[PDB]
Amino acid sequence: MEIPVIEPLFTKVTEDIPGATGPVFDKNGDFYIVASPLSEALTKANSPAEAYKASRGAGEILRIDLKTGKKTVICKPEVNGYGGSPIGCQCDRDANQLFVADMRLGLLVVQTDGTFEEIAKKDSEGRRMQGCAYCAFDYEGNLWITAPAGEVAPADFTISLREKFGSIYCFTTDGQMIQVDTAFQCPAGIAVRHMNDGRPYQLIVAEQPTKKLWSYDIKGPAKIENKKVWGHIPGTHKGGAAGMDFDEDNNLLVANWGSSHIEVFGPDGGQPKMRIRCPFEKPANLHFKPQTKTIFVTEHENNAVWKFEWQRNGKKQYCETLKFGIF
Repeated sequence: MEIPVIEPLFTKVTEDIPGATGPVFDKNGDFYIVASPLSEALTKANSPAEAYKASRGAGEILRIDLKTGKKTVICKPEVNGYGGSPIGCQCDRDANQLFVADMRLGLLVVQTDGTFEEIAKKDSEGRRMQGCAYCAFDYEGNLWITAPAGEVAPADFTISLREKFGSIYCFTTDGQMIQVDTAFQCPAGIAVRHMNDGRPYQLIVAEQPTKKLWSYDIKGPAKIENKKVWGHIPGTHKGGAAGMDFDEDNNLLVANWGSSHIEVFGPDGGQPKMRIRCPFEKPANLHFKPQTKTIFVTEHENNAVWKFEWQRNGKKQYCETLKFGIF
C-alpha cells in the first residue's frame, strides 16, 4: 500500500536562524549550526532579485548550547570582501576543525576560535572552483562534496535550480580537489556507504528538484563509476531531498524539504521503507548526536532546530574513528 508513516515527538532545540542548516558535532561534543540568509532568500518570492542581493552578505557558523538553546557566533566567513555562504559541515578526525561547504567560497576549514582557511580557488585540472553545499567524509578521510552553485567568488552567484551545471567533487587526503562528475540539477545531500570493515564503496548523491537519489560505486579516492538512479523521493512539491545521514545499520535518512517528511531508505534504496512525519513542511538537514539515537533536524518553516529519537545510533562519523583503530 502507501509507504508506512510514523510521527515522533520533536523537541525544540533553538530558533531564529534563517536557512538553518549544517548541523554538526565536533570532537568535544559541541554542537554547531549554520545560518544561511541566502537559502532563505532563494525559497521566497522575487528570489531572483532578493537572493542576488543576499549573496553580497555573509552567513554564520554558530555554536549552540544544548541546554538553553543560546547561540554563539563562531565565524562569519568572508574573503576579499566577498561574503561566505556556508551550508554543510563535517568535523575532521585528527584535529578539532570543521570542513565547511560554502556556496560562494568553495570549501573552508574553520577553527573553533573562528579563523578559517579557504581551501581552493581552482580544482585539480585548473577549472575555477564551484560553490559547494554538502560534504561527507569517508573513513579513509576523503571529503565528498556537492556543488550546486556556479563559479565561486569573485564570479556573481549562480545556482543550478533550473540548469544542469551542478558538480560533485572529492577532496582527497593528500590535498587534491578533483571534480568527479557534473551536470546535476541542484545536487544537495551526499553520503558514503562503507563495508563493515571500513572500506568506502558506495556514494549516494541527492539531486533535489528531480526527486532522485543517485549512486556510484567507489573504486578508490576520487574514483567513482556506474552512476544509477538509486532512490525515489516522494511528492511533486517544490523542493526535494536536501540533507541526509546514515544510521548504524546503513539506513539513509533524507530530509525531504517541502514534504513535511524525513524519508527513510533501506540499504538497497528504491522506495523509502518508512517516512517520518515532521511538525513542519521544510526539514532541511539532519545529523545524529554521537553515541546516541538522537537526530538533530533543521527546518525552514520556523527557521528552527529540533530533535527526536530514532531506532538506533547514527553511523559513526569520520571524526569518531581512531587513526590506528585502537588509538
